[PDB]
Amino acid sequence: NLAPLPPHVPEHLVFDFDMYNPSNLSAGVQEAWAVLQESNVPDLVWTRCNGGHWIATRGQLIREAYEDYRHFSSECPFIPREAGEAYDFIPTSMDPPEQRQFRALANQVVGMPVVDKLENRIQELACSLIESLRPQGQCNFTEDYAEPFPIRIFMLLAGLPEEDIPHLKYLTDQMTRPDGSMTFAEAKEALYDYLIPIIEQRRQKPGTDAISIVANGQVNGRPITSDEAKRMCGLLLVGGLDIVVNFLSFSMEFLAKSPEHRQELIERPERIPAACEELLRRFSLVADGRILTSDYEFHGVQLKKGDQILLPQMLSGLDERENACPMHVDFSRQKVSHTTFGHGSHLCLGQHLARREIIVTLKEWLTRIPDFSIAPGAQIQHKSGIVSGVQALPLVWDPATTKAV
Ligand code: HEM
Ligand SMILES: CC1(C)[C@@H]2CC[C@@]1(C)C(=O)C2
Repeated sequence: NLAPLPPHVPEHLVFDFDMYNPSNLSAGVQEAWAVLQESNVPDLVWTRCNGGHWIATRGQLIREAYEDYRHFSSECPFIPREAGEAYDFIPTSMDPPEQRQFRALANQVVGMPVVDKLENRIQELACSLIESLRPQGQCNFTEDYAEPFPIRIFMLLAGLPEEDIPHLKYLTDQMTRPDGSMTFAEAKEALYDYLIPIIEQRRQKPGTDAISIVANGQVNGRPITSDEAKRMCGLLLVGGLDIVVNFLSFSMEFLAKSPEHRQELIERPERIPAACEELLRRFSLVADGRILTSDYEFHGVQLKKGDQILLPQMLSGLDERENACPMHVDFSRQKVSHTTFGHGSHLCLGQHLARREIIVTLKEWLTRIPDFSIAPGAQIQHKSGIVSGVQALPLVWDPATTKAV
């Protein structure tokens, strides 16, 4: 389904890439997206898919546009437009300066200090989950660990019942990887319907959970409104329940496939933090965009007000000009360049939490289960969207080779 080419788009800049169902998805989602970095593809293209929009394919352009909120606004960050228009999450839907006050509050609930106090619990959860799988000699990593681990830590942070996980997991998936089961606006509304009563209570009888902190916070020297709290909590939920889960699967899929890379970390664990950075670069999984606030000539290309441009955070680190042999995983890369956590004023506020969750997983897993592989005959399926993911990851190992720690 391709939309009619607009009057201002030169035919030679057209490249019909569908971010929700790329071509060589069989080669892996990152590989599927990297086709935009081929020699026969211009730096900036227009795709007639998903309503029609631009795509910046180079790290230089992606970074540039993310710094220029004057022309590239985040008020409409999702494609298709219907989604971007319904998008009202705080603080992402706001451009500076207004966005700044909310970023501070959000940092109070997911910032480093909060993660720090949670360290022992994150560790215990990783160790507990892994140890219970170890004897089995097999597991579907996505649902046996990738999902329960990060999701349980966040439900803990936000003080929400584990009984609500299934519902929230479903809603957040609808927002990042539309199943067609419901529109973004519809999934967002359901999410807000769930959140409103909770924010009301937390405001009356406030606990110590992140929702209670956001709900009774102060911004710009005045109290945050119920509406603002709701819009901020919704983003925190989507960010905390959907991203790390999928990133862990991409990483484990690779490690299950590369024994040499597993050994490297098993022998030199001090190299894990560095390994984390390289994996975050190689298996970057986010891609959203901005909307043109006015007609603008970007690198010789005429952009029109209202035009939407996809600025894939995932593509920057895969760009050959940013990192040599971008597709090769090298834990000793001295210069790991990437925009996996964003760029500009909207830099990810949950970086510390994500890194710790990834680092703790790698360390505790390779400690008890150093040797494992993908169940033979398994075909790992990837999914593309605002946040790309892995359907399932059937793993196997010989229990005689594991160590109870
Ligand atoms: C590996 C996991 C993660 C990745 C790759 C990631 C990536 C991103 C990216 C690329 C953005 C920028 C979006 C834009 O500029 O339009 C972002 C924003 C944000 N992320 Fe993360 N994120 C991750 C995990 C999390 C987690 C764990 C949370 C915590 C709940 C979170 C909370 C946020 C928030 C609140 C923002 C908004 C910041 C702002 O608009 O000023 N993220 N993230
Ligand atoms: C693009 C994102 C990854 C970022 C955090 C969650 C997300 C889906 C948003 O709506 C902002």
